[PDB]
Amino acid sequence: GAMGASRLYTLVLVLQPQRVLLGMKKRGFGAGRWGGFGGKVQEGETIEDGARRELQEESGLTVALHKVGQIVFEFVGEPELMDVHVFCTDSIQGTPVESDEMRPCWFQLDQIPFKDMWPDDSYWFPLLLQKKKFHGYFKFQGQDTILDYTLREV
Ligand SMILES: Nc1nc2ncccc2[nH]1
Repeated sequence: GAMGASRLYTLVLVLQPQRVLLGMKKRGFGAGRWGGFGGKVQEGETIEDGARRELQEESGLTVALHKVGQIVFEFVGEPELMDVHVFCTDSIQGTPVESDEMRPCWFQLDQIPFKDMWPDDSYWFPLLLQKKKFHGYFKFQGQDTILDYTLREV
């Protein structure tokens, strides 16, 4: 039948030559995992404006964003998909702050904390680091198990 309906999300990676800024999600779904900053796009908002807003709300940073990929997530037992538009920037001009949602830390690019990131990151995060654009899809059973995935460079 028809592909499930999807909700629009953004995800922003602050990626400098030697390090990346990640946030530890403090509560809710996926709490305890490190990742980029993002959330739901709001009604009438452009995707890039939503990405800037989520970066500011979750990390305090105000920034040019570059579109780097799109990843669709499906969870067993939930008919609605997450359609995540991924962005990255190298240029910041303020300091990240802990928010209600996220605790920030910088990681060197030889210390990407995959053990404490979502399992899908092993597949697409390396493409982001190589500046290669991508489209991916991941079906999860719960928070740990991937039952199916597709990934391509574009
Ligand atoms: N990398 C990544 N972030 C996620 N957030 C929520 C669900 C699945 C996710 N995979």
